[PDB]
Amino acid sequence: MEFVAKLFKFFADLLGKFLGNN
Amino acid sequence: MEFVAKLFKFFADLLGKFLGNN
Amino acid sequence: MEFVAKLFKFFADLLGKFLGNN
Amino acid sequence: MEFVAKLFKFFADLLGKFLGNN
Amino acid sequence: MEFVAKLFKFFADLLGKFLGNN
Amino acid sequence: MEFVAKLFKFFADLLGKFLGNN
Amino acid sequence: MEFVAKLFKFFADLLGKFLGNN
Amino acid sequence: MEFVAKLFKFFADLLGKFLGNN
Amino acid sequence: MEFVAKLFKFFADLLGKFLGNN
Amino acid sequence: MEFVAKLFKFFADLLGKFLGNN
Amino acid sequence: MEFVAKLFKFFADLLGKFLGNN
Amino acid sequence: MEFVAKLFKFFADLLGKFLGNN
Amino acid sequence: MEFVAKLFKFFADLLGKFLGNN
Amino acid sequence: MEFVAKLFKFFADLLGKFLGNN
Amino acid sequence: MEFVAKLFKFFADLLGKFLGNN
Amino acid sequence: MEFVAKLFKFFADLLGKFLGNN
Amino acid sequence: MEFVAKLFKFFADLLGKFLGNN
Amino acid sequence: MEFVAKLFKFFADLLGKFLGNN
Repeated sequence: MEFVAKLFKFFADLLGKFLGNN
Repeated sequence: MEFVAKLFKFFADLLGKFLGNN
Repeated sequence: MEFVAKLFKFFADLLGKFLGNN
Repeated sequence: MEFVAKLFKFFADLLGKFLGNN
Repeated sequence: MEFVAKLFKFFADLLGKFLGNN
Repeated sequence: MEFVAKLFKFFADLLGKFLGNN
Repeated sequence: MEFVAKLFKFFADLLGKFLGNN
Repeated sequence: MEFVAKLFKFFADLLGKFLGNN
Repeated sequence: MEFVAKLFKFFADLLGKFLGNN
Repeated sequence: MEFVAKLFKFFADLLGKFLGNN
Repeated sequence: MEFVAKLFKFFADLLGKFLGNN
Repeated sequence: MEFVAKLFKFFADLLGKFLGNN
Repeated sequence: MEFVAKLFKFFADLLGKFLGNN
Repeated sequence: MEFVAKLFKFFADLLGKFLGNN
Repeated sequence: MEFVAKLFKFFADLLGKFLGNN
Repeated sequence: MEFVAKLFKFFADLLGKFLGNN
Repeated sequence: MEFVAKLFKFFADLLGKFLGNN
Repeated sequence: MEFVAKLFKFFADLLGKFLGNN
């Protein structure tokens, strides 16, 4: 995975830890 | 997928996490 | 500004960052 | 699909997410 | 401006960004 | 399909999404 | 301006963008 | 079909969408 | 102006855009 | 069909859409 | 002007656009 | 049919649409 | 002017456009 | 600033750190 | 500053220590 | 694992020790 | 300073002792 | 294990002796 995608995914995952995905 | 499409899709997906698709 | 206009403007601005306006 | 068609379709789809197609 | 006019204008403007007006 | 026809059809279709065809 | 006139004018203007008026 | 005929038919069809043919 | 006159004038004007008046 | 006949027929048909033939 | 006269005049004028009056 | 006859017939037919033949 | 006279005059004028009066 | 706008701005800013704005 | 913003800023700052801001 | 990923993971793990993952 | 911030700062400072800040 | 990892682990373990891991 390209670095900008990895970086974007880190932050979206980090937010998902707080707000959930389900 | 071309970068502008990937970028557009990221933001539409991100909004969909808040407002839903169904 | 109404939300659909704001959303449309975000994406047109985002494309403009890549392709320019001048 | 040609770029202008793809761009037009993105925005018509984006509006359809708010206002529906049925 | 009425919504259908605003929508029509958005798309005509968007095309004008690619093909010009002058 | 020729571009002017495609463009005309896009806008007539877009109006039809609001006002219907039946 | 009545809606059918406005609609007719939109399409005649749109064609004029391609073929000109002068 | 010749262009002037196609153009004439577009506008007569467009009016028919509002006023009907039956 | 009565509607049939307006409609007739639209089409005669539209033809005049292609074939001229002078 | 010759152009003047086609043009005449268009307008007579257009009037017939409003006033009928039967 | 009475409608039949107006209709007759429209068609005579329309022919005059093609064949002239002088 | 000669043009003057065709022209005469058009106008006599056009009047007949209003006043009838029977 | 009486209608039959007006009708007669229309056709005599129409012929005069083709064959002249001088 | 509304949360979705703040979130969108974070990611557009983050991309701008890599690709620039000038 | 809200916790999610503080957390996001920590990680963006941490990356900036490696990749720079100028 | 690349160093920036390892560093990011350390801090996300450290926070998870306080706030949990379930 | 809140404990999680103090803990985060300790580790970022500790790394800075090895890799520097300038 | 690399020295910075060993050092980080020492301090995280030391804190875990006070605050626990379960």
